[PDB]
Amino acid sequence: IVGGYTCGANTVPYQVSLNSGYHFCGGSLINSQWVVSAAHCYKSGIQVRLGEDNINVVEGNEQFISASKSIVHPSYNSNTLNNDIMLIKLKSAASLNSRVASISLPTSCASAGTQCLISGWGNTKSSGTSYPDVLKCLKAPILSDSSCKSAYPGQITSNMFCAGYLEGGKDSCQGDSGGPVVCSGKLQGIVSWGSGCAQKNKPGVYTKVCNYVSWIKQTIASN
Ligand SMILES: [Ca+2]
Repeated sequence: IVGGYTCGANTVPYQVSLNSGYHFCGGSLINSQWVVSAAHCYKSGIQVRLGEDNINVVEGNEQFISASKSIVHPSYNSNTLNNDIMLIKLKSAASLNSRVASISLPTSCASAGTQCLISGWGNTKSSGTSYPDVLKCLKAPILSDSSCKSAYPGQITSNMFCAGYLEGGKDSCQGDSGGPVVCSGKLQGIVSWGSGCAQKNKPGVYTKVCNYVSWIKQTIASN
């Protein structure tokens, strides 16, 4: 997260870290046994880390659970990142509390102008690299579809939306991928891609979770 603020330990209880020896992506706990992330985050040997603030320090509220199954969306295209969404089942159900909580899926697609919260452990710089240990948070509006397609000619699909600021300075970034975009208490997006980070006229592009609710629900019900 570039240009954000420190969230506070466990203030974002649905945020998760995907770990394969090291943090490489974020995710969202949507029930006690399932996590949503970005398909381009796929790899084998994932351990899901719930309850994290400093991902380099055991602080007391962590739950470390291995994945038993990863399900990339059937129509994921790694060239275009269309349908950048993946489901992860935990080997064991998490223990849900104040600090480890699921986030609800949407009944409705959120509209442009809605303010949302983005979070993750990604790069905090637009030029160069400095990765934080504690969770970073960004409030940002969904941008209209027209602005989004204007900034990214020929690249936005019905399954993506832009959020952020055309002026630059505030954005998600590398290492935030897979993480949550929450609007009015609902998971509306997944950190997916962008042209650099926090550049002007290059806002962040997010998977549009409101299109995948039925796939998520019938996938969870059969696995
Ligand atoms: Ca920790």
